[PDB]
Formats: sequence, C-alpha cells, structure tokens
Amino acid sequence: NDSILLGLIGQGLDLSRTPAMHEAEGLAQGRATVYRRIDTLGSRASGQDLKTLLDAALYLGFNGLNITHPYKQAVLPLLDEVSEQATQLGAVNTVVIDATGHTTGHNTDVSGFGRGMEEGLPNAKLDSVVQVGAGGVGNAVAYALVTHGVQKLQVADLDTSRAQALADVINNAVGREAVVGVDARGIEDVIAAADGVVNATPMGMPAHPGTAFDVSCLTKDHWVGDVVYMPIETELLKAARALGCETLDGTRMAIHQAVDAFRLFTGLEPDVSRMRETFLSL
Amino acid sequence: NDSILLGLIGQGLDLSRTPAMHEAEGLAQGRATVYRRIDTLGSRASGQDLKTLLDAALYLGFNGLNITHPYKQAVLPLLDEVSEQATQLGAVNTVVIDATGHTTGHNTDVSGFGRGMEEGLPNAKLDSVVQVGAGGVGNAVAYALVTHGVQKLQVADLDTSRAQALADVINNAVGREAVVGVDARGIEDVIAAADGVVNATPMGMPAHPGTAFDVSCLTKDHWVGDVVYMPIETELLKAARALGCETLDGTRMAIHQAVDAFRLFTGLEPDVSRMRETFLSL
Ligand SMILES: NC(=O)c1ccc[n+]([C@@H]2O[C@H](COP(=O)([O-])OP(=O)(O)OC[C@H]3O[C@@H](n4cnc5c(N)ncnc54)[C@H](O)[C@@H]3O)[C@@H](O)[C@H]2O)c1
Ligand SMILES: NC(=O)c1ccc[n+]([C@@H]2O[C@H](COP(=O)([O-])OP(=O)(O)OC[C@H]3O[C@@H](n4cnc5c(N)ncnc54)[C@H](O)[C@@H]3O)[C@@H](O)[C@H]2O)c1
Repeated sequence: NDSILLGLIGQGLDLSRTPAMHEAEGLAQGRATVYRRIDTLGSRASGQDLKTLLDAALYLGFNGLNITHPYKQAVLPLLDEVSEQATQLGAVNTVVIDATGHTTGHNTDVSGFGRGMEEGLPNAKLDSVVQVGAGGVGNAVAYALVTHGVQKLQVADLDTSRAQALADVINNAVGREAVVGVDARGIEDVIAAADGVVNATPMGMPAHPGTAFDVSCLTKDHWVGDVVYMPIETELLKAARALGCETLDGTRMAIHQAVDAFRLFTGLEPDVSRMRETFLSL
Repeated sequence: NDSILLGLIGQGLDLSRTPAMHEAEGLAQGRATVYRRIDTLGSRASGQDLKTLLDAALYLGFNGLNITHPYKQAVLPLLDEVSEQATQLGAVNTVVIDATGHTTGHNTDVSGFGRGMEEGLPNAKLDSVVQVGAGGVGNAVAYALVTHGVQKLQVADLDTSRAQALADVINNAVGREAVVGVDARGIEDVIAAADGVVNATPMGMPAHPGTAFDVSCLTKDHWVGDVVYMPIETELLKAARALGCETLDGTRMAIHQAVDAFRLFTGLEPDVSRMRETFLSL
C-alpha cells in the first residue's frame, strides 16, 4: 500500500492515454498512483537533456518511467541494465527504477504487440506476412511478429534505408533471416500472395486519411492488423472487415504495452479488462 | 481530481509523519496523492545539491515541496518568489510549484505554531513570555509568538550568538523591540516572573532526557509549551500539568504546519481532524 510514482519522458504528450491507465490501475489495487507527463515540448521540462530528466526521476523517488519518441534509442546507454530483447532491438520504452535509483530497461511495445496477437489473432496463419512501415513502432512490431512464429516477414517503407536497417536488426536479434526488406512500389502484389499484412504507417489517422496500399489486393482469407488506434476502425480495417477478414486493431498493443509496463514497475498483476476500459473511455 | 505530487527535501527523513499526512488527506479529498521523501542522506538523492533537487521537482511535475534542515535558509535565493513572512524570517519550509515550474516560498512553521496557540491556548496571558532555545524551530516559534500578541519575548540559548541573532531578525520582521536575548544561566528566575514559557530545545526527547530548566520555577498560573512531540507528554509538560497549568504540546505545530502546507500546495481546505488522526496514528 506504498504509493507509486511513475512518468513518461517524450514529446507532445498531452493526449497520451498512458498516465490515466496507470493511475487508475494503481488505485484499483489500493495504491495511490501518480503518473506524470515529462514533456520536453511542455511547460516544465523544455530544454532539458534526457540524462537530466532520467537522473531527476532517480533522485525524487520515481518507481519507473516510460520512454517514447525521440528517446527510445538514446536512453539505452544511460541505463544500468537492459533486457535481452530491448538490447537486441536497440530500443527501450520502459525503465524500472529500484529503491537506489538503479535502472533496468525493457521493451513492452514488443511484448505488448505479441500479447495482442495471442489475444486477438489466436488462429492466424503466420507463414508469410507483410508489414508496411519501418519506423519506431514498426521496429517493435516486426520483432514481435518473428518471435511469435512468423516465418518470413517482408517489410516495406518509402525509405528503403529504414526497411533494410530494420531487417538487419531483427535478423540479428532472432538469429535467422526472418525479415526481408522489399520495395514499397508494387507492394500490393506482395500482400496478395501473403497470409497477413500489418500497417505500421500513419495512414488512417485523421491527419493522414486513406490507406498505405490499395485495399483491392486483400482477400477474405487474409488477416489484417493496424497500429493506428485513432480511429479504432481505420479505412484499412473497414475494408478488411467488409471481406470477412480477421483484424487486429491498434488498441490491443496500446493497452498491452501499458499492462506489461505496470507489471514491471510494481510487481502487481494488472487487470487487463480494467486497463482496456480506461483506454476506451478516453 | 488531478493527481497531486509532493515531496520533502531534507536529511534523515525515514520517520517523518509528513508524507503520510499529505497522502491520506489528498486521498480523502478524492485526489491520488504521492508525497516522497527526498533525503540527501538516503539511497536516491545523496551527493546532490539543493538546486539540482529543486530543479528536478520542477521538471518532473511536482506541485510542491516541503524543505527541512539544513535547507530552509539555503532554499530562499533559489526561488522565484517568497512570502513576506518567510522573507523577513529568512527561512522557507514550503515551496508551491505552479504549472510552469515557477516557485513561491512560504513558512508554515510560523503559521502552524500560531494556529496551535489559537486552538490550544485561546485564553493565555501573553504580556511576558520566555523561550528556551534559538535554533531553527525556535526562530519560527518566536516569530509566531510576537505576531500573535506577545509583547515581550525573552529568548535564551546556551549559544548567545543564536539568541541575539534571533532577536535581531524577529524585531526587524515585526518593526519593534519585541524580543530580547537573555542569559541561559539563571533562566529560572526569568521564567518565574513571566506569564508563559516555551521549550524549543531537544530536551525531553528519548535521547535527551530531562528538562532545559528546573521545573520548580513554574507556578500554577503559568502556561507552558513544548516543541518536542515525541513523547507528547514531555517531563516538562508533565510537571506543568501537575500544577494545573495550561499546556501546548508539540503535536499542534507539527499538524498545523502540514495543514497549512497542504492548503498552499493544492487549494483545497484540509480537514484538520483527519490530518491530526493520521499524525497520532504513527
Ligand atoms: N498502437 C500503438 O501503441 C501506437 C503507439 C505509437 C504510435 N502508433 C501509431 O504508429 C504510427 C507509426 O508510428 P512511428 O513512430 O513508427 O512513425 P514513423 O513516422 O517514425 O514511421 C512510420 C514509417 O511509415 C513510413 N511510411 C509512411 N507512408 C508510407 C507508405 N505509404 N508506404 C510505406 N511506408 C510508409 C515512413 O516512411 C516511416 O518510416 C503513428 O502514426 C501512430 O498512428 C501506435
Ligand atoms: N513540533 C514540531 O513541528 C517540530 C519540528 C522539528 C523539530 N522539532 C523539535 O524541535 C527541537 C529543536 O529543533 P531545532 O531544529 O531548532 O534544533 P537545534 O539543535 O537547531 O536548536 C536547538 C537549540 O537549543 C539550544 N539548547 C539546547 N539545550 C539548551 C538548554 N539546556 N538551554 C538553552 N538552550 C539549549 C541549542 O544550543 C540550540 O541552539 C528538536 O529537537 C525537535 O524535538 C519539533
């Protein structure tokens, strides 16, 4: 029944649903919980280096942090220890801070997305999958996919440097040639031949309306995932549903990254349904 | 219903009752509240300067701090603004942090002790009072006394430099010669002639058993106060009670400094009875 102190270091955090999820679940477990935005574009932490903010959290009794863009790679060398998976991906989103200020990095984007696939696509065929988008979120998603039984993942990005760098990182992490960079041009025919496809681009968001590829390449037998969670039903997922495809919406990763982080931070077993209800209520 | 984040910068804080008081009252008002020790002898904040710790609180979203020994004077020049009373005493125990990291210093030791006198000694005669002890707590107590209608306060300390420096500070703060330093040797006869006496020394504590002066100098007509709050009934207050004297125990200031700080930090009206019950429960 000791109180819990957490925060998120990142940029442009006002609309994040992560603080609310953690504050509600700590309270539901009888533990007063504060989860603060630490926004380097905002009114308190502007102009401060990542190491200053991390050090501050240590000194003033935080039990953990999340880390988001543009800090998930930069944070690694600052930490005392880093999980195998976070090390091999080269990205940390969760920092557990023990009673002395010792830090351990983890990656709950990877574990989160993996859990979403178990929960939402238990019967999906995983032999051949396409992922469109090789940014930050895409890096974690690809890792999750190929450690969760995807045999061959083809990753396309408008920026070829990003897709190949992704492939190299993941293949090293898993010890086999699981991932292949492919061209974005003509991606539809690649998708058509695969078992499933995941959008890991901004397409579908209000400010990026549409889809990353022509949905006419989908068939009823495909499964389709999307990282975008606002709106939950993206134009891509609506097209997929219209055909009868199984779909994996973006709220599953979003919720599970927080479930997994709360467990890491506190040692408590989070209630997934309550954290899901918090998320959807915002 | 925004969560509240507070802490205490000081040394040797494990047994402080202040965190528990604030965490309980925030929760009773429907506001998840974390109040962290920031102990420069402890496992997280050792070796760090006061300015580093204050800055850290700003960056990571604290709504306020308390400040205790040896930092209540040192903190003043670090703050953006300081209350009249805290300025004139030269000591701050409460720092309100607004939404940008702007800081205002206050002194709730002074307001606390004053409120205790109103609550616990409403009918006391205040023409002539003696205070034994001119350290930190004594400085706040003396200020409270002479702004709350004490005409002449005689302050004794084994260290004469401390009693005279106190007198000079307070007399400047209040604009009259309210306080006079007197010798500790022979203080009993000075007490005997006065209306009331306040112990502001460590005497009475478990590790400092006894009294700061011979209690035989007391009469039934005196009132007697003590800053020591463990034990609540000090040897001094037991002697005073034996004669039928009105007494002011040290828990009143301790509780009220926290009541007044919580009001400052949050804008909420604290429930004195609940914060008193938290204090006594520890
Ligand atoms: N569900 C969640 O938990 C969660 C969390 C954070 C972000 N997101 C979502 O993930 C999206 C991606 O985030 P990110 O941080 O990796 O963004 P990013 O901008 O770093 O990466 C997106 C990648 O998509 C590529 N891309 C864009 N359009 C493309 C197209 N038509 N074809 C192929 N590649 C294309 C870009 O070149 C870029 O490399 C965000 O826009 C947001 O909607 C979801
Ligand atoms: N009620 C509260 O809210 C509260 C809060 C903090 C501390 N305290 C109590 O206040 C006490 C004093 O704290 P402080 O920080 O000012 O301590 P301090 O040690 O800075 O000052 C105490 C002063 O007492 C003087 N003194 C000691 N014995 C004396 C004697 N026999 N005659 C005359 N002077 C004597 C010392 O020379 C010293 O200047 C603490 O020991 C603690 O019990 C109470």
